[PDB]
Amino acid sequence: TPHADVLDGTSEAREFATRTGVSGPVLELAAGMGRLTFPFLDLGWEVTALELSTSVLAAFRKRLAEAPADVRDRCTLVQGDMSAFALDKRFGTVVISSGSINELDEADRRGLYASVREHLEPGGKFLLSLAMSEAAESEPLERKQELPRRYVLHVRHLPAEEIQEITTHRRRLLAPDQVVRELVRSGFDVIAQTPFASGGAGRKDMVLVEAVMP
Amino acid sequence: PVRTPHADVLLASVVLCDFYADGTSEAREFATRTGPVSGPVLELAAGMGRLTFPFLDLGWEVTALELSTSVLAAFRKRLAEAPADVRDRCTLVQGDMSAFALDKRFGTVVISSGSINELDEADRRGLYASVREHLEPGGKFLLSLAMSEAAESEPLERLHVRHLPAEEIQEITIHPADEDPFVVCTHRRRLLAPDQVVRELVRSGFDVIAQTPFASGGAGRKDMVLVEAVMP
Repeated sequence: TPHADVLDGTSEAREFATRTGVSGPVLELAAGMGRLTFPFLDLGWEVTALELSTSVLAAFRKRLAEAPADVRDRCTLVQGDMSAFALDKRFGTVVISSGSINELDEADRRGLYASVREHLEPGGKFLLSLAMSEAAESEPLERKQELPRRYVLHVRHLPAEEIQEITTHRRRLLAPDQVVRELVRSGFDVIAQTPFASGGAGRKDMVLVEAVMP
Repeated sequence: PVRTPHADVLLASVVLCDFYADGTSEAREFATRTGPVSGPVLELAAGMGRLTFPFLDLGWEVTALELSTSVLAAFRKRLAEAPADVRDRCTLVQGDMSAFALDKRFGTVVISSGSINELDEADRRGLYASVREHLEPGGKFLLSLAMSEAAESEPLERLHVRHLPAEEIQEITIHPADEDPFVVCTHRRRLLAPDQVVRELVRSGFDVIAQTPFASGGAGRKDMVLVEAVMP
């Protein structure tokens, strides 16, 4: 990097619950060590938590052992891949967090959408949270050109993907509008996009997306 | 087709359609950055020769690779109306820029902004690997890449945090200035930040040895970058 050469999930979980209103289990994709799962469990939800890593699942399992029996009993841990999974069970609600979807490239996101399709019951809901950068939230500047019959050309540049760079690590930052376009492209109907503040106060910096299958 | 905010307002106050040779300054930049040229040049996704004919005008032997049979036919028609010396130096080949294989290697391989931007991430990977396999030792891969205002600007730094441009969508709405029939043409296409393609080239094993911004209209704002890449 140019500089180096010179040198809590509660609020997010509540937002999912707002756009849920839940009979039966919820499938949470790439649940990690339960940063959102534990909040979900405190809402009385029955959660099937899918996580790829053996090491992360150990941490999740340990934290569940420290939880009360009533909480632990409502969580089912399953080892598996968010971009390619098969549980043979369908679900009323399927959930994925911003950090998780942003770990997937273009092809793997298609894998994700298709996998979700196979795990949604009729009329089921696919819910996503998506980090929204300053560039993603702003209205694109439209630029005019008069050119010869005379025509007017209007040009806009819509955000699609950025890189979040820290000082060394880069991470993918997708525009919520980009993921929405992909969801439509994969067959889903996106019925709601709700901006919210990830920490529960201040500027809105995330979008909660509701997608359903026609 | 694409139903842009401005198009919607236009059609309300007034037909919607999707929108779908003068890259002289662009071809010039390719020539400037190449240096030499000692040997044949491979031009990927040459279309109808928007750059190929300028290249042939510089004396180059060019192998022009193009996917579409109809575009190739129209290229052949243009090549048949060119003088024998020009025609004899151009070799047309049907192929896919994201996965091609020829019985030839080249000292220079070139691709235009419009063409690489038609490829998704996985297909760009296929492009980068294919190009490697077709470069002679010391050969160079030259790319032009359109550069948006957001791509050109220094990212706003807010531990240090930056948000780097990677990909945008270029949206155009074209209509007559008069305001029957009133046709409003729209289109959406991929626009990669030049620095994103550079990062991908490096990841694929290339050394990016120069990036030179330039104006595609030979004048005005520099709206394009000429990237030079070689194998280590």
